Amino acid sequence: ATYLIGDVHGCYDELIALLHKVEFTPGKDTLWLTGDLVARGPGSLDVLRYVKSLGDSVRLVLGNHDLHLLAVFAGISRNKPKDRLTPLLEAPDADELLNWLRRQPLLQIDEEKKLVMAHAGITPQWDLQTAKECARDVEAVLSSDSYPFFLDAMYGDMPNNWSPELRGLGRLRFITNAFTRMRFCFPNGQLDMYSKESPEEAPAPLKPWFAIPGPVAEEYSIAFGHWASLEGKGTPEGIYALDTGCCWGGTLTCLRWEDKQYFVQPSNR
Ligand SMILES: [Mn+2]
Ligand SMILES: [Mn+2]
Repeated sequence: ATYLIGDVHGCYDELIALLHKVEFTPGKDTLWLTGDLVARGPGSLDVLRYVKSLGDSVRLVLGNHDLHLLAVFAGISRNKPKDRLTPLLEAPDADELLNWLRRQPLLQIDEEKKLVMAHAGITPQWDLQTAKECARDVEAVLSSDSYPFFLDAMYGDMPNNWSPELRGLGRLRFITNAFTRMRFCFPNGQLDMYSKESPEEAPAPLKPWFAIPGPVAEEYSIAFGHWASLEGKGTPEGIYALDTGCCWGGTLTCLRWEDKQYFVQPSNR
């Protein structure tokens, strides 16, 4: 069976309880994770140890808190007490876990399932070929020896409009924001980097990225996490918002692909 779970955010106990509920069995089953494996919850260290141990039985995409963790590790960004990352950063296997983390994809595609996964979704300004090229470009910088330079360059809210003519720092920053921070779009598909509210509470003319017809979403199902205030609700057919805010006292959600059956684990917070 194929299981898809939203943002774990260090909620190790809930993750294991949910996987036990569905009898997740490596070798028989595959797990997809929407990223943001770490921060806020208490068990980022155990989460990374477990997910890394799953090997080919897990298909992960990186989220914005995963990238921030890598930025802290690399000395680029300051550790925020509320993220609760110190046990992981101080762990003796921190290097092994974080060097594995930075080699993971931004984008997962399964053609037989016609299924796409990224942390925040697929901007309607991208077709599938472009999304693939952009993921490959940022994965290449993240997996390279020079990744701290990229991580430093990633921060920024501009440019917020895609063009194949984008070059250099602006190009990387857009790609990063689109894959890992996107929620709302302007009518022309340009990213808004400020509103984190639910679609009903957002100011006009902002609409959810998935409310704008895009070429990927017209052909593929898209699973994503990230947007907790969406509460997994309000999406079109073929769009699966899996982040139901476990670290926030919400729930951890697991979707079984074959029958589209949902399983839920209540937060322990
Ligand atoms: Mn996120
Ligand atoms: Mn998140």
